[PDB]
Amino acid sequence: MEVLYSLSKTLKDARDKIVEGTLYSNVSDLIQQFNQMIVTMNGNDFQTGGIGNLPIRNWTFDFGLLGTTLLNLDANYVETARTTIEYFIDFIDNVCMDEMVRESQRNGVAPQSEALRKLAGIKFKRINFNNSSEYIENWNLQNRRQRTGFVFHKPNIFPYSASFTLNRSQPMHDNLMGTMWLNAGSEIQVAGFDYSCALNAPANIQQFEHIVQLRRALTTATITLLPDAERFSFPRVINSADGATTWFFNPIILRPNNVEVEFLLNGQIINTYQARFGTIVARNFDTIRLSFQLMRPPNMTPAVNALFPQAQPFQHHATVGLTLRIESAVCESVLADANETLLANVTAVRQEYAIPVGPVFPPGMNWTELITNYSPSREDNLQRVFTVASIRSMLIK
Amino acid sequence: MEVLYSLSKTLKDARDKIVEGTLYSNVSDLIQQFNQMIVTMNGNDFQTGGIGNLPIRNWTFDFGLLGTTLLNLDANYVETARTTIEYFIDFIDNVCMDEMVRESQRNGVAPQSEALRKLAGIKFKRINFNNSSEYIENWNLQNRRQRTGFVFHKPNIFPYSASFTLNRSQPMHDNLMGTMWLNAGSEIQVAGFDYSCALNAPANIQQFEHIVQLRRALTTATITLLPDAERFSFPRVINSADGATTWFFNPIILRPNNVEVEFLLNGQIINTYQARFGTIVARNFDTIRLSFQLMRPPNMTPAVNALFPQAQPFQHHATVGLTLRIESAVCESVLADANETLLANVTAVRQEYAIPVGPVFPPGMNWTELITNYSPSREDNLQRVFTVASIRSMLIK
Amino acid sequence: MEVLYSLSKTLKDARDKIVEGTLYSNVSDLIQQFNQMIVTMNGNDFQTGGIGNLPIRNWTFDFGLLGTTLLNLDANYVETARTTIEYFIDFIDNVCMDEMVRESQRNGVAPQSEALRKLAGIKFKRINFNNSSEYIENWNLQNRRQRTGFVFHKPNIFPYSASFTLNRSQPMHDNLMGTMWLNAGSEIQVAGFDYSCALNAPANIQQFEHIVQLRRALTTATITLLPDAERFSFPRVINSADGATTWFFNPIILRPNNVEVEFLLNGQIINTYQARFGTIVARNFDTIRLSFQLMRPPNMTPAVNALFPQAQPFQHHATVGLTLRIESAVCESVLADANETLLANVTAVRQEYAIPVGPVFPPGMNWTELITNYSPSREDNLQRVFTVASIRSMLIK
Amino acid sequence: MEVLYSLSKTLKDARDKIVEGTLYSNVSDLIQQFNQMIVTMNGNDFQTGGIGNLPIRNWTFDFGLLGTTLLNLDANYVETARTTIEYFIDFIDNVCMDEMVRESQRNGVAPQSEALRKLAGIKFKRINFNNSSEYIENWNLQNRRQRTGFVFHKPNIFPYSASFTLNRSQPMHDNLMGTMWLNAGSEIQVAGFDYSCALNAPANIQQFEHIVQLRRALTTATITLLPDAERFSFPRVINSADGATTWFFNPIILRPNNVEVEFLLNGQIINTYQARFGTIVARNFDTIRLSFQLMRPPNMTPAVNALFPQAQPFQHHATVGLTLRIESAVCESVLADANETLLANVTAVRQEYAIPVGPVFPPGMNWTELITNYSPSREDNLQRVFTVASIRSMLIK
Repeated sequence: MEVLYSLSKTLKDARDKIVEGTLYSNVSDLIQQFNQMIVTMNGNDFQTGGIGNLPIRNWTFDFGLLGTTLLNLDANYVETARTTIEYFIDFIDNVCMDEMVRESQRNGVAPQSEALRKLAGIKFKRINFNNSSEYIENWNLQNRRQRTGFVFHKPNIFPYSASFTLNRSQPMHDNLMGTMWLNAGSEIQVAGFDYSCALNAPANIQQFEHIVQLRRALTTATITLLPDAERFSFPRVINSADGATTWFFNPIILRPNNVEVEFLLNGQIINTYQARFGTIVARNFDTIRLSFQLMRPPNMTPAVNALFPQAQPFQHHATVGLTLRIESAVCESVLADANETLLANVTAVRQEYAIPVGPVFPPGMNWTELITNYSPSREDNLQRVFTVASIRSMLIK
Repeated sequence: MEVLYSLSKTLKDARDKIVEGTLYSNVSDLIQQFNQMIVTMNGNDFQTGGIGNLPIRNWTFDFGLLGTTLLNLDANYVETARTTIEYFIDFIDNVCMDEMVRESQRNGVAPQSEALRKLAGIKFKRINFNNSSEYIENWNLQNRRQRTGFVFHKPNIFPYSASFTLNRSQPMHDNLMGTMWLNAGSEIQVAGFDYSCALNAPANIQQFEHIVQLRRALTTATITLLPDAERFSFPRVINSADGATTWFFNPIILRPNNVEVEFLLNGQIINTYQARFGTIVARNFDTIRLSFQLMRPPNMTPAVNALFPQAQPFQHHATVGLTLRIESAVCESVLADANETLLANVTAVRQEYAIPVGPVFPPGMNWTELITNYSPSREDNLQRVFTVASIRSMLIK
Repeated sequence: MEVLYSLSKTLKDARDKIVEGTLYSNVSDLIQQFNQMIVTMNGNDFQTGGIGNLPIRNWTFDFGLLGTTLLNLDANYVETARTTIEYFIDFIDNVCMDEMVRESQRNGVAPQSEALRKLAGIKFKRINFNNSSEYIENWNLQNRRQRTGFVFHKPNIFPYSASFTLNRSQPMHDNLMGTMWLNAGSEIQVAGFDYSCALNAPANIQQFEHIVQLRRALTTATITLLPDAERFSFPRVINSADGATTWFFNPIILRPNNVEVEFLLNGQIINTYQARFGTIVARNFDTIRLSFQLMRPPNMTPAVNALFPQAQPFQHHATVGLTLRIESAVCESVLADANETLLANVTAVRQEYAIPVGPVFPPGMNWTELITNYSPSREDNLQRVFTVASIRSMLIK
Repeated sequence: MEVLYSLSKTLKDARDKIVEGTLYSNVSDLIQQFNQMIVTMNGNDFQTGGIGNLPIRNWTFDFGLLGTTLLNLDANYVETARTTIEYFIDFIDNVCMDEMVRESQRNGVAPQSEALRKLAGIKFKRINFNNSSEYIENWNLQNRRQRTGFVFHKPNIFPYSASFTLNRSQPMHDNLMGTMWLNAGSEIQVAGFDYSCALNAPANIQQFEHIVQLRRALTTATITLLPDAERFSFPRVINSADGATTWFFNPIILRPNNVEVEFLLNGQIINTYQARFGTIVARNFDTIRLSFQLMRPPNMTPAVNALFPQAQPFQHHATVGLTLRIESAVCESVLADANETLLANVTAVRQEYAIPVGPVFPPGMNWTELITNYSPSREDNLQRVFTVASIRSMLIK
């Protein structure tokens, strides 16, 4: 796979640097690398594809070495180089597409795609050019056990889940208390609601707590934290716990008082933030514990007093919400992002050719289902296909 | 254009690599490139500016070469290189601004700005260093017809439009039905509202459809689809279609049921997702068809039963929402972004010097018009100007 | 594929110049070219077919060269020649069919068909003869991007569309204003109609508009504009707008007064012809904006007076008409035309061998839906297959 | 003119035959032609434009010659040739646009546009390559006065004219008899009509005759003649000849019995065809006499009898029609077609730059007024501008 990255990198650098009129000093080393690749690939045959609709293509390599007698590149040199490079780029695209569709429950990190296995053999090692990109760098760092890491803008760490838990309810659904939440991508919204606005509760303060259990621990995560969860602050009618009926929800947004956001690693408090909204930072964490409160306002003007009676009807339902966005972070494992398109490329490749559902990845590579159960073999296969997709996206956009 | 990018690249590399104390091994190739640039541009006169308020500046080049017998660079070397580099940097900045401010109805891709047009000659072909940047690489891959691509974060593809259609209405505006939608940049938010909560609809389901056609195909796009469109989930007062009288809106957010999202290319259905929210992928799509349904809930708690009567008033109006953010994508033609600053650079350079409204681009380069009408001439000019803006932004920030 | 065109050209020339009794000075150059072709192709085994019902074929070349020490050609020379040319024509025909059947969504300009993708290699650049034909020269220009153009006799730029709009209507469909149109191939036929003969219209003048939006802008188009669109100028019964009922239409034609035709190019009024008929010229345009008027006759013979009453019955329905035939045009991209058989050739090759549906083209190469949605990928695939079809038609008819 | 055509021809052949990898035997003669053109154009300062909105450009030539010993062309050779070819193509395009916009009452064939007049000298005679195209060959044959001929597909010889004559009439316009005709493009639709259905005519036969006089004699013209003119066979209301009143027209279509079409040159009856339809041939003619007859049905079923009464009112009016297309022809002078973009090119070139209205051509070059008055001087200027446009179409489309 290092060899595949090196082929992609030297093809990109050749299509970049080898231009009409550039000095030979600018591309002497690149020509050395290109000649190395050409000789090491010459007299060889590869077979790509044969899964799904992805067609069988046979590659045979026999090319001429780029010259060295030229003091300054001219149209002959450029044309010969590009006639070679088009062929090589199509080969690399096909190899990456072939590898992205294969899938192994056992030994995921090892290379599928017998063509790519032959590339991984012991006479193509001399094509290893440089492993500069983040994905290949982490690939090497993981193959020789070391501290990996990927910087993610807005990771999809959270499996999609919009739901609610009712700590107090009745079949009439007139007097409810609980927490609604939505975890999605990099966003958390929670809304603890009480229909009685903390009357029978002790001290007229109702406690609310929400736990979000990351499947992988993040690092140095810049996290925006704001009050007043938007999505749970307008009236709704929501199906019951089992769909039997539907209950009406009519929020009146109080302010969440003495909020406390804790970032936990294996149960140890790694960070805590007490009533400090706006940007904050989580050093290293795999669980988020948001503990907020609904305090009945002791002093109340006539309007809010009328909003909150003490009899049964409760025509307005008090609500306190929090919003929490992981703006950026650094994850040891590989995840989807908003900055990158690796998941898009992998799933598009799998959908182009109607690849049959393999063992480990869920159908259609549904990211929610993939991240809810993120077992080690699944993670290994995801890393392999993502790094291959990066190598492809180096050239095929 | 390629020569202009090469000049910018070598100047950036001269500003970076050529610093005091550096080994000559680290700067040998760049010094040879710099010497050739000096030699080829010596004894040549350029004249930039001369439109709007951009001052007419004459450039004449008479600069000495750089040494080779050193082992480690010192102050003398750096000082002479600095004096030359500042002059070339200013010259390149002014050439880029001159090329950005200009348009052309016919032959957009070909250069304007007689300085750059002179640069395009055979005499300067020896400057081409390496066309590494994404914009210049796509410039070459399109200048000779090949498959290009620009990767975008939150590509503001949709022109701004907030509007609504009413499939049932009457001047008292008491019993309406229809859709509202806001398309803005990268986000669609569509809300289908029925004032009767689908009382008399077949099977008590009201169907809503929203077709949005992009002006360019987006390849391998990652999208975030969620329910409960925020902006149409609170009470409003909205104009009539004719603007005569205003009508009240008072949403209760039902969920959308059997929601389908169809990503279509050239009419054919490329992808379709069936009640599956969260992160999704679209291989290709010239248009998006969001279809959903407002189903009257069969089992109604007394509260919601009170909300939805069979009488005429309908004091509360049922709604079902959808929101859809193109978190990232890849496009064959340039667009503005939330990550890049190319549009900002171009518009700022136009506004600084008060360039009169030209043939093709709208006044002020307002992206809404510029993407609403995206003729091939406008596309070609936008690509040229954006490539020049990237070339400038290499050196100037 | 310029090499493919060169093979086809040199085989056609060999068949059309190597004739018995002809001086060797007429075919010295072509014998040189043919020997170059033979030497280049010797030993190179090609493979063709393997899609749909197209048979798999293997092509092998070991051919001797033609004589050069002959003063004047004779029977034996021509017979050995034509033995070679028959085989070469067969190989070229198979390659062309294999390249027409195939199709590629991404990077559709590049060759499909492993035979042609091998011809694209470096060994075969010595076969390039010349690029004389319009299609091959436009192909070369676009590949090295320049302004190009195909000249078409009576293009079928318009997709078939016969329909109508009703500006005034009733459920009974007794008193209708509106427009009726048929766009088909090169002919627009638009007819406005008023059942009241502009009774209550302002000053007895009823305006009529018709926008038609060409998918690709045409250049230097010759147009024939006449009045009295014939197809909407006799009795009919037409389905309703939705399609429930039917309505009767009994046209008596008035003469269309102060007619105007505006040829626009992205909101750019390129040309305006007012009160002109017969041949006209639209130098460059993307939309045709037809306008005409129904003027009630100020004076009336009592026959006409009996036709047009003031009361409701309206037995006879006044109409105005316009026919607009695009005789010839120049289009930047390719289009089917009534002169050459490129589209017919491609569709014949597809149907003869039952090629399954591809990614980009519609089923059956249906021109109507191929031109309603004519995205760049579809356009370049169409250009590839059209150029290949021209290459084939040079030899096989 | 011969020189300018040779410039265009050799540039086209240089853009075609000089391609990468083509043998030198394929392009030797063309290379010598190119060298001759370069040598005899070097050091000449041409000037172009200065009328209307044409920019006043100045061209100066000092270009290098092309190699001679290389046995097979290569990329850099093509690159230098293309750098020269771009400039020369631009020069020719500008010169042809300059020449197409000039006129002269006296000596319209001699060159205007002083650049072309300079090219007409004795220095530039060595350029003359070969006069092969139709227009240049006719230009030579018609300068050194010989018989020439342009082949035209659908020649628009006829000026647009839609009108009628009334051999019987009244102040009502209630019992008429006469003819109507549309002569447009290459189409003659002539429809005789009689409101009495030839009731009282001698033997119930009404003889209709129509003489169409061409502005120039056509040769070997294929003509499609069909009965029942489709353009006048439906209801109408037609403003009177005076414009005072209107008159209703309600056709019922008889076929024309014993139709006879005579094609006349200089009075004599060159061709005559009686009761024949379909394709017919006029070897040489200048006028078309169409003579048909409306014969009352001797036997008549009750419905058609009810249509045709002996009384006055005549609710339905009998008509007999003819349609005559000139599918193809050969003409001595130049004309527009549906197969050539020469008129389109000239009119477009004048419109793009707003040439001042000249002495000889009509305003805007509308073909109807250009052909209706077609004096020899106007014909000569038309031939000159058309051949220049033909020269320009060899490079620019």
